Amino acid sequence: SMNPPPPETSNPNKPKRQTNQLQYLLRVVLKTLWKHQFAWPFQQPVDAVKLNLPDYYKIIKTPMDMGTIKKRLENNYYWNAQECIQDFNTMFTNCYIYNKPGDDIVLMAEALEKLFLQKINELPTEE
Ligand SMILES: COc1ccc(S(=O)(=O)N2CCCCC2)cc1NC(=O)c1[nH]c(C)c2c1CCCCC2=O
Repeated sequence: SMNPPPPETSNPNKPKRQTNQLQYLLRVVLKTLWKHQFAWPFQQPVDAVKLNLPDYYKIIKTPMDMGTIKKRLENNYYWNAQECIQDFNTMFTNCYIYNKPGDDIVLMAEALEKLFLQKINELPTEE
């Protein structure tokens, strides 16, 4: 019935780098989704205690949210752009696992995912 700890946003043992693709993911992809009309349900981990959703973390074992992704990018947690893209896709996948067609949260996820795909399809080349 408790929330899990949020996903780690730094691993002090991992090497760190900046790349044009990671810059794109933070400054173009995440930033565009973050200011979207439908961003607010996805800006932080699902708080299953405050929202009284005790089955959420019984169903969702790989939680992910844009707040975690944003912190991961700002902390240089990701070495490969693919790692971050996987996290965005996990976030959307979780929403479709837990919810149903026609749900408000699903219509919001679909709109955000459409925008995510438009931006990720312009990911710059590997410098
Ligand atoms: C009724 O839902 C809410 C009511 C109020 C607020 S809040 O922004 O006022 N605030 C959030 C931070 C803590 C204080 C309250 C947010 C929500 N929900 C969500 O954020 C959310 N986000 C997701 C991904 C999902 C959900 C819930 C629907 C099913 C599971 C799911 O998939």
